[PDB]
Amino acid sequence: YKLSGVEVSGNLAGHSAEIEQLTKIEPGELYNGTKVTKMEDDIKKLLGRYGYAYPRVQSMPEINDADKTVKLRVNVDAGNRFYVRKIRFEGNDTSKDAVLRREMRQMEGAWLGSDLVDQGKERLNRLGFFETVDTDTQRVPGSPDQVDVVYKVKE
Repeated sequence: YKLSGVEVSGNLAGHSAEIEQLTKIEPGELYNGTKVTKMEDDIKKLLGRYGYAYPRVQSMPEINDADKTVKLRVNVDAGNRFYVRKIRFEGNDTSKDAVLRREMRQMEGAWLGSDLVDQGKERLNRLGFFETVDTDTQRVPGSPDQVDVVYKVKE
């Protein structure tokens, strides 16, 4: 099966132009399910950079029996945009909060940027103080548009 095209629809939160480029297909490209999954993940990652922490993406192939071609229908729902209430470090028993906090690129009170959160993780990992560093972007009970960013570390 060949790909005839990719049609994106839904709530793209103003990022249609970038998303269209992420779903660009080459002339004569064949349908491949794992390429579809990668594309969906690329879209979710992009939306995360802008504070859409829980986007939904669903793809649906439309098969053309006569031409043996597939048209890919991609539905995107960016969902809610979240800002950060607190950045929390859990597991730092020896390393003082201030040492971890100066490595942060995400600001408290600002829109979530999943890339900023990831940069903080990489910076903490680079220090060599921790065996493991994981991040959890958690919803805040009672506050619909807030997340906490929790860095879970093991010393």
